[PDB]
This record gives sequence, C-alpha cells and structure tokens, in this order.
Amino acid sequence: QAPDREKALELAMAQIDKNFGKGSVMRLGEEVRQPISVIPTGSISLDVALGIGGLPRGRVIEIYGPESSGKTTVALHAVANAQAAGGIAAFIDAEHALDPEYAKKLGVDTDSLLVSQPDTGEQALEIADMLVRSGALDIIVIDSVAALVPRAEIEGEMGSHVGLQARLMSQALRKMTGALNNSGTTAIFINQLREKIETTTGGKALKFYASVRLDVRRIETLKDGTDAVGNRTRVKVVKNKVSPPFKQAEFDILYGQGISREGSLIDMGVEHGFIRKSGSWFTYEGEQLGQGKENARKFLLENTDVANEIEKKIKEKLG
Repeated sequence: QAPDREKALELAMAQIDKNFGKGSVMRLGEEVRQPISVIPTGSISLDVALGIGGLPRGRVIEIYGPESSGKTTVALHAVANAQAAGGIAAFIDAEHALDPEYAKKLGVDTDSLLVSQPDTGEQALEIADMLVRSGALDIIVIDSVAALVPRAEIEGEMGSHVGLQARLMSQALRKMTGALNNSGTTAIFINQLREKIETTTGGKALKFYASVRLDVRRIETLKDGTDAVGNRTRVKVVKNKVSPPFKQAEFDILYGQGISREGSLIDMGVEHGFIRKSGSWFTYEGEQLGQGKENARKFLLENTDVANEIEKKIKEKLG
C-alpha cells in the first residue's frame, strides 16, 4: 500500500513494543530514547556507542572476551563512577584475582568496596541476590560466569550428570533479573572465551537475560617508543536492548593507569572534527594541542579546562 505500508508497520512495530516491551523491534538507524539513568563506562567512545551514554542501570550486563583483553578494567571503571556519585558497589569474587592497587588508580574506593568470596557458585548467586534485594547497591559485578562451579562438582556427589552450571545460572538469572529491574541495581558479569577467538560456558541464560553484551577484544599492543604504555581495546556491543545494537568503539588502556580519558577525547575530537589534525599536529580551534598522539594527551592530561570543553562539546554534538 501507499503509507498504509509504513503506517501499519508502525501499528505493528508499536504493539510489539507494547506486548514485549520496548527493545523488541528497532531500526539500526534511529536515535530513540534517553533515560536520565546510565553509568559511564568511562569512555565517551564506548558510551556514545551504547547509545544511552553508559551501561543502562536496572538492566543486567555481560562483558565477555579472551584473557587479558579489558573486561575487568571496564567493569572496574564502571564501578568507580557509579561509586563517585553516592552509590556503593559489591564485587562477588570467585576468581580470587583482583588488585586494589589497580582499581584505586582507576577511581575505586576499595575501602568502601564490598568484596565477597563464595565457596560454591550456587552460594555466590544467592549472596549476589539477597545483596541486591536490600536495594542498597548501585552496581554489582560477578567476576567470572565461568568460575561458578556448582556445589555438586566441587563435591563430586549429586552428579557424571550436568545441566548444573546452566541451571544454577538460569535459576538465579530469572529470579535476580526481576529485582534488578525493581531495585535499579545494574549487574555486570565478566564471562570468558575458552578459546573463541565460546558459545556459552553456561551462557544460554545470560545470553538472553542480559540487556547489553560487550565483546571486548584486544586489537593492538600500544607502542610507547620505549616498549609499551598499554593496549588498544575494541568493544563490539553485540546486543543492545536499550538503544540500537551492533555499534562499537575503541580506547586505550595504559598499563597501570587504565582507560585513557584524554586519548578518547582526541579520537572523538577528530572523528567529529572538533580537533583538526595538521599531520601529527592535533590543533583545537586556533591554538594547537601538541605534536603526537601521546604528545597531545600529555597536553589534554594537564589541561582539564580545554579537555572538558571537548568532552562537553563532543557530548553536545550528540547527547
């Protein structure tokens, strides 16, 4: 028909959102929505890529990717912010491999950070559930969906049987997915890659209960002239029930320092022209920044004023 077509796709599409909620049907192209809620991943890049400006609070988040790629650094950052704004974070640890030292250099108030170390993965989700039911937490993160062996396996007895990881998880995901929505506490899960670049670990559930899934994967070993300053991380938002999916952004995770704010201002500041590069010479309207990416950061690092002007500006150019 003559926008009769468009007019009942709209009717159709509309009821879908009604019947199954909003994220059900989207156009890779619309700008839709904007909650005054959202935790900043700490990368204007990743944020603008998430559409809403950060990890959507209330919904559940899964960050997966190969070892030594970023995941934690992100979540640790994600925690750091939601914390810097009055909220308290709880870290359910089953990988026994955290480093307050790093976390702190990122922004985390470890001191006020709740750390838990379950014995069985079945007890870990309970502690992450009742903890989230008090409605005191803002951001909560289970480190390693893959490290939640069931009370069984860790004991031998009960069962060469099996559906337990993916069960012990679905059990708690459905149960916990509910509260998160009510409580408004965003939950992060660091998952893995057993090879990958896999298909679940016990996933199936998390793959569906999750409202945003990030495919963190290290792309290039950042050179520092000397030997190394960090890494170039690429993140593919492969599922985004809150804004459109399939976007992606990159950032620099400098060793012992974390995701670089300044560095991301450059990248954006140029891909959005607010910063003209004159051939290794990055210049901000008139006055030049510096001579060399890290030369330009150095500058943005010590000059909050301008740097913010760009951050502010880059945001103004999008929202």
